[PDB]
Amino acid sequence: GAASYEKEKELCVKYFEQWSESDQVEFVEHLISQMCHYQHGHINSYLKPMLQ
Amino acid sequence: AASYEKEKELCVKYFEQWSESDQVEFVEHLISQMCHYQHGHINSYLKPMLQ
Repeated sequence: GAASYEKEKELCVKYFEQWSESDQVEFVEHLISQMCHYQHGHINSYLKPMLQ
Repeated sequence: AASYEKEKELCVKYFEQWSESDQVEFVEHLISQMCHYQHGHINSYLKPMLQ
């Protein structure tokens, strides 16, 4: 249901917003573990400016 | 969990069917909503995984 992806994404964001700071972290790291090298590159390049 | 574990599992399932670029846009969104401290954990997890 690819026309439903925006709505899926909004629900997941909603669920995520109700979790504790550490479940949130555990979740993002799990997602990261399932992604490929190129995905890892574009999140790193997004995270890096934001650490300062 | 268990509420988090029920919901995390649903989220993971939705995620696995998104395109590689919707996956990235999504994670990037999650991160934009996080602590400087959460960011430090993510960075620490991600940096060894690069090389």
